[PDB]
Parts: sequence; C-alpha cells; structure tokens
Amino acid sequence: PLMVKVLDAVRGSPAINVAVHVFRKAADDTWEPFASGKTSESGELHGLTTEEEFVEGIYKVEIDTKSYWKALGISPFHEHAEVVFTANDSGPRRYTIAALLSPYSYSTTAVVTN
Amino acid sequence: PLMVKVLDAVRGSPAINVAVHVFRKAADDTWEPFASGKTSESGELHGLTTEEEFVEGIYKVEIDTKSYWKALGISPFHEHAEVVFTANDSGPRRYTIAALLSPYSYSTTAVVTN
Amino acid sequence: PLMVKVLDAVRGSPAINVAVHVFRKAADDTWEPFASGKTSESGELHGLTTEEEFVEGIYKVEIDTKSYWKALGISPFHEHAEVVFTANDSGPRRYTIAALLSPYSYSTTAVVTNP
Amino acid sequence: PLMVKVLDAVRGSPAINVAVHVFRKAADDTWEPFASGKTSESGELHGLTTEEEFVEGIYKVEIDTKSYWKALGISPFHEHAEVVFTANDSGPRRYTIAALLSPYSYSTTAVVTNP
Repeated sequence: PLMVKVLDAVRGSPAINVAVHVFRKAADDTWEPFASGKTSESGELHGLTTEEEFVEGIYKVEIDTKSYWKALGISPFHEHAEVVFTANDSGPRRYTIAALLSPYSYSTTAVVTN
Repeated sequence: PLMVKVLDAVRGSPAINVAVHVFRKAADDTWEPFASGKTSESGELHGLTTEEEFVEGIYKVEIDTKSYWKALGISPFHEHAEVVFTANDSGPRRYTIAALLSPYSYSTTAVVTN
Repeated sequence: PLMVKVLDAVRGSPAINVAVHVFRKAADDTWEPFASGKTSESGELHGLTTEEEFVEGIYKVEIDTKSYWKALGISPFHEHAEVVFTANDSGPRRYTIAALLSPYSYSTTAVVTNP
Repeated sequence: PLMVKVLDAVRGSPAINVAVHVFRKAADDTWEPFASGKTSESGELHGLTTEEEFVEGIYKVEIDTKSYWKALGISPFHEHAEVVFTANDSGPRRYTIAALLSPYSYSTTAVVTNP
C-alpha cells in the first residue's frame, strides 16, 4: 500500500541507497518507528508495510538526503526531507510518495491510486 | 529507449489521456513529427520509438497540458509543456521524460539509465 | 536573516495567510519554538528573527499547507511542509525558504546569501 | 508587465546571467522575436516590455538553461526551458515567470496579477 521513490535532479538518475524511515504518529503525539529501508537501484523502496498494518493515521516519511549528497561529495542544504500525511481509507488504496532531490531544493508528490 | 510519464499534482494521480507529440529537429531547423500518443491509465506513454530509429539529435516532447486541464473544467496557464533535449549515445540508453502538472506550474525531469 | 515565500501553483498567485512555525533544536534534542508568523498578500513572511537571535543551530520551518488549503475549502494530501536545515554554522547568512504548493505536491528551495 | 526570475537549485542562489528570449506568435503562425535580455545578479530580468507593447497574444519565453549550465562548465540535459502561454486576453495583467533549475530537471511557475 506504500511505495517511496527518489530521484536525483543533478544526475538525472534514481537516487540509490538512500535511507528512508517511516513513522506513525502515536496517541501521545510522538513519532513511532513504523518501517524503514534503503532505496534500490531503481530509486524505489517497496515492501515497507502491508494493508493490514497500514491503518488510517498520520505518517511521516523521512528521507536521508544529507547522507546521499555527502556520499557524492556534494554539500547539501537540508538535513533530510520529510513528508507528513494522513492515510485515509476513503481515498484510493496505494500511495506512492515520490521525491525529486537537488542540493538546495526538493519536490515531493503523492500519487494515490486504486 | 523513450518513455514519457505525466502526473497531476492537483489530484495526486497519473494524468490520463494526455496527448503527447515528439518531434526531431531536421537539418533545416524545423521540427518534424517523430512519434505521438496519449498517456495510459498509469500516466505513461510507452512504445514511442525503437533503438534503431532514436538516433542522436535534438528532440522535443510537447505535452498537451491545456486540453488536460480543460477536460477537468479547470482553466490553466500554459498552452502546452515542451521538453527539448539532445539524445546522446555516450550516456545511458533509456530516457524517461517525466512531467508533474499543476494549472499554473509544471516540473519536468529526465531519468536516464542503462 | 530568515524570510519565507510561498506560491500557489493552482491559482498562479502568492499563497496568502499561510501560517509558518519555526523551531530550533535544543540541547536536549527537542524542537523548541523559535518564531512564527503568516505570509502576507505578497506570499512573503518577513520579520521572523534578528541577526542576534538567529544563532547557529538546526532549524525547522513548518509551513502549514493543510490549514492553508482547508481555509480555502480544499482537502489536501500533506499535513504541512517541513524544511530542516543547519543555519549559520560558517557565520551569519541570509536565508530565503521558498515553497510552491499544490494540493498533492510541493517544492521547496533555499536561497542562501552572504551579507 | 513581464518579469522572469530564475533560481539555481544546485547552488541555492539566483541564476545569474541567464539569457532569455521572448517570442510572440504572428498572424502567419511563426514565432516572431519579441524581446530578450539576461538575468541580473538577483536572478531577475526586468524591462523586457511595456504595457503598450505587450498586447494580447501567445508568447513563448525561452530560458537558455543549457547556455547557463555550459557557461558554468556543466553538461546539462535540456536545451532550454520554453514557457508558452496566452497573455492579456482579458485585459492587461502582470506576469512573473519563475524557473528553478537543476542540470536534469526544471520547474516553472507563473504568478499573474491584475494591476
């Protein structure tokens, strides 16, 4: 139900081996670890969760952009990119969180389909 | 060797049934039709060309964004989105031209892989 | 030293009356409230801080995009856009945090200048 | 009535000395040169046209992104960014064409205001 895709706007490539952490907002308003991984050779991270586990609520996707750029020998601006959203059962069932990275800028979009 | 992908930033969806025209720059500097189609249900347009036909040169991808938005009952700013680039044999072999559409804005990126 | 500018990609206009909250990471690793304000009719937010107050640190600029879109009667995807960065670690700089908003997508860019 | 502003997403800075060519579609469907200029040290290009001259029509703003990146010694993907739009068809408006550049990607947004 949840896929994360990361692209590199400098090189025109997938952003490979980027660490991604997903958190779910707990009742006390803290962020609890939910799932994590590293993007693949295609810049994608599949298998984070299942339909049963991905219940409605507020989630945060943190993308470790700073490590990515530093490994390329580039100093970037942001500490990470964060994407915070509510999962809603009314809407379509599959969420792709896409991010497009540059050293001083990033874009993110949600593609939500059935 | 060439794929075009179009997303809708307003609805968080693929942009479906968007007309896309590809042109190749001729020796006289005019744009000659090269390939065309409409994006699919996944917002993608596959099968535009073959490796044999997609020789080095300058290409233009014109995306009919204005018709897309008008069919959704929205008045948009741009007449179309245009992506102009050189195909280069030195670089990786597969080109994805991605576009992210809003009524008054668009983003485009090239993902070039082997 | 810190300015925030927000545009609306749907309207082709400044994004007006967007709430922005800035935090700074404290010694204990918590996010301490640092400054807040709203974008004006030009989509800009000036006056958040001073050169003296804007010391080195890790800052988070929270742009309340959901509140913006809901005040316009639109159901958007994100809760907010968060921009997190180290500032002033090589001496004072001027930071513009720009954001471009759509209901299911946003962009942010930093322009950093040395006075 | 027409301003162009360009940022560099790699540097986190204005994109300086970017060449911009504006065309207007003629009666015969050709692109007629309309105005041109370069972005300043602030990444802005002012003074392209006048209220009188900027009549209704279909305009193309060509931002010479390859020339910009090649002047910096970088091999980018696109030849240029083209922004094509109908202007002034409900009376005079003020247009800002903004662009954010990276070597393999760009964004453009229009801010349209009624004076």
